[PDB]
Order: sequence, then C-alpha cells, then structure tokens
Amino acid sequence: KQPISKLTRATPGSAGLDLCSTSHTVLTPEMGPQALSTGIYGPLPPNTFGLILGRSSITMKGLQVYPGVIDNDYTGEIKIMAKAVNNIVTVSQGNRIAQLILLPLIETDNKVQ
Amino acid sequence: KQPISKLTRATPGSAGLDLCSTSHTVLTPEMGPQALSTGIYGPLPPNTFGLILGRSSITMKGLQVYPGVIDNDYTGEIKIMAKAVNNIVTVSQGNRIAQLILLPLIETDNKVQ
Amino acid sequence: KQPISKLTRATPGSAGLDLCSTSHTVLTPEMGPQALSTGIYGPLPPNTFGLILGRSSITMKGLQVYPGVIDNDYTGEIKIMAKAVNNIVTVSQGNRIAQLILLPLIETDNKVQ
Ligand SMILES: O=c1ccn([C@H]2C[C@H](O)[C@@H](COP(=O)(O)NP(=O)(O)OP(=O)(O)O)O2)c(=O)[nH]1
Ligand SMILES: O=c1ccn([C@H]2C[C@H](O)[C@@H](COP(=O)(O)NP(=O)(O)OP(=O)(O)O)O2)c(=O)[nH]1
Ligand SMILES: O=c1ccn([C@H]2C[C@H](O)[C@@H](COP(=O)(O)NP(=O)(O)OP(=O)(O)O)O2)c(=O)[nH]1
Ligand SMILES: [Mg+2]
Ligand SMILES: [Mg+2]
Ligand SMILES: [Mg+2]
Repeated sequence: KQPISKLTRATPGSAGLDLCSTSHTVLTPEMGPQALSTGIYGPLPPNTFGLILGRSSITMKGLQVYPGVIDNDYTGEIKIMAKAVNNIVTVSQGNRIAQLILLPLIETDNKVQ
Repeated sequence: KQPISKLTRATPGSAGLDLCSTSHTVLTPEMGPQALSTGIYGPLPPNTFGLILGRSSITMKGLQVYPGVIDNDYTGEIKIMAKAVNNIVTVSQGNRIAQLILLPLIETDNKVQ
Repeated sequence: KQPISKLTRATPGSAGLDLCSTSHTVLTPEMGPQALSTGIYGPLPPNTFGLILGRSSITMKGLQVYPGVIDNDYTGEIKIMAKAVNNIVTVSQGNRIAQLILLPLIETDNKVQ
C-alpha cells in the first residue's frame, strides 16, 4: 500500500495531487462507470478531507471522472470513478488520470446515522 | 420544512451530510437532468457554502449527480440534480442519493451583477 | 485580457463568480467535451485555488459543465469544459454558463513531478 504522501504535484502551484492508473484500462461508453485502482490509500492529513476530480487534459480527451469525496479517516484504496463519454478511451498503466484536492473539514453538530 | 441540522453523517469522520429522496423516482437516460426534492432547506452556517455531490455507491450504480453549489444564504429547498447514465435507475423513497459538503466562504471585492 | 476581479456575483451571498461565453456556441451530444473561451485570466488571490462548476439553471437545460480545477498561479485563460447532455444546446454570447468558486489552498510536503 502507498500513502498520499507519495503523490506528486505537476508544479509547486498545482492545487491537485495527481493520481495514476495501476492497470491498463480500456473503456467504452456502454460500460458506464468503472472504479479504477490507484494503489494509493487514505487517510488524509488531520482536519482535511479530499475531492477526486478529473485532469482537464483527460476530460477533454473524453474520459469523465465523476467527482468523489474522500473522508478524513478513510483507510481503503482511493479509486477513480470514470466513464468513457462517447468514444472508446484507452488508459495506459501509470498515466495520470485524476487529481486529489485537499479541503478543510468543517465540524458541525450533525448526528451520525 | 427541515433545516440542514437534521441531516446525518454516515460515520463521525464522513465529510458529507447525506441527502435522501422524498419521492420514489425512476430515471431513464433519455430523460436528461432531473431535480429531485429532498425536503431539506438552506441556509447554511455562517461563513460557509455547500457543494452537492454524488455518493460513490450511487454513482457506481449509474445515477450521476451533477455537482451543485448551495449559497450561504439560500433559504429554498436543496434539490439534487441527477441523471441516469446509460441504464434505467430506480430511487426508492428515503434512499440516500447525494451528500452535502460544507466549505469556507471566501470574501472578495467582486461586485454584484 | 481580463482578470478575475472583473467577475460578478449574482447576489452578495452567492458563492460563485459567474463566467460568460465570449462566443456563440452550439453543442450537440456527439461533439463531446468542448473548451469554451471566457476571456478571463488567472491568477487567483494569494493562498487560494479555484473550482469551475456549472450553474444549476444551465445544468438543468442540458449543458453539463465538467468540474475544473484552477491552480493558484495559473495565468492563462479560464476555459469552461462543457458538453451537451442529450439534446442540442445553444449558448448565446455573454450568457452566464458556469461559476468560479474560490477555496483555500492547503500546503503539504508532497514533491513536484
Ligand atoms: O471517487 C471516490 C469516491 C469515494 N471513494 C472512497 C473514499 C470515501 O471516503 C469512501 C466513501 O465515499 P462516499 O461517502 O461518497 N460513498 P458512500 O456514501 O456510497 O459509502 P459510505 O456509506 O461508506 O459513506 O469511498 C473513493 O475511493 N473514490
Ligand atoms: O444542486 C443544486 C444546485 C443549486 N441549488 C440551489 C441552491 C443555490 O444557492 C441555488 C443557486 O445555484 P446556482 O448559482 O448554481 N444556480 P443559478 O446561477 O442558475 O441561479 P442564480 O442566478 O439564482 O444564482 O440553487 C440546489 O438546490 N441544488
Ligand atoms: O475547467 C478548467 C480546468 C482547468 N483549466 C486550466 C486552469 C488550471 O490551472 C489548468 C490545469 O488544470 P489541470 O491540472 O486540471 N489540467 P492537466 O493536469 O491536464 O494539466 P497540467 O499537467 O498542466 O497540470 O488548466 C481551465 O481553464 N478550466
Ligand atoms: Mg494538472
Ligand atoms: Mg457516504
Ligand atoms: Mg448563480
């Protein structure tokens, strides 16, 4: 397992930490949403949570990443939820296909289910 | 009307406050975007705004939630904008179909329209 | 070029800064993702980054905006990544078709690629 500290930024001013595919994946529109493995695991820094979003270059090439929330204390594998929009898309292993953005976790008095 | 204080978290560390359907809704891809009623109303805590996002389990079952912004002082009903991706989707009344995340509202000098 | 200080809010409590189309654009579903020009340029205020999101009224009329990240130090043109969902959509020049939300940029020790 690899932790989020292993992710890299494109540039010092990049908001997102890039996430790569651990497998070669081919997606077609009729497949619908697929969960792609990253080999990167939570949890996140104290008092933060995450959002998974598409990289703009990847979105423009027709692979939609559905926004995902990563809880502060999630310790499982971060997966990228993705769909080929209207053409066949091919994801080569190790290609950066999404990004993790970190956001402050606001506390409230809402109850637990 | 019910306020956001009535929403619950799945777990103490969950970033999102879950939102449920007040009606049974069936969606087909050819319907396009539909606004689903939640019976939950703004406004949000001081100095915060909201984002509405899909739950990952729901996204994976083919119901796309389009990200929505909830203004700090919105006092209307929070609706979930949703679309069946490529199969028929059925939403039973009371099923959790989206989540509200709270974020800090940054002040700027931008003018009002 | 116009900076983000030129954008307006719908109301004092609106979370997003609205973004308009500089061109008339017609989109069909088979076109897939298109990058629409706004004539608005980064960079963003110190210690912030941006998210580009759809306006709810626009989403409901069948134009999907794919969420986009705007880095703090991006100095290029902010483009709106958009797709017609399942009908033909027409965007008249100057119509507000997305919004920019500003978020705190969290610093980490992650390395640069
Ligand atoms: O894109 C994503 C979204 C979520 N996740 C993981 C991390 C997150 O903390 C966890 C739960 O996310 P959601 O609350 O969106 N899913 P859901 O509500 O269906 O599951 P749960 O009931 O456990 O909260 O799923 C991903 O790995 N990728
Ligand atoms: O998913 C959503 C998105 C928005 N909303 C409500 C809350 C928000 O404050 C309000 C306005 O959101 P937008 O600014 O995204 N919509 P739009 O720009 O079309 O309307 P307005 O001109 O009033 O700002 O709509 C929802 O209930 N669900
Ligand atoms: O909707 C968007 C998304 C991004 N952008 C611009 C601003 C942002 O700082 C820049 C890079 O965004 P991403 O990191 O999402 N794209 P990508 O990873 O493909 O390019 P790079 O490798 O340069 O980071 O693209 C837009 O103008 N509109
Ligand atoms: Mg990038
Ligand atoms: Mg959940
Ligand atoms: Mg608005």
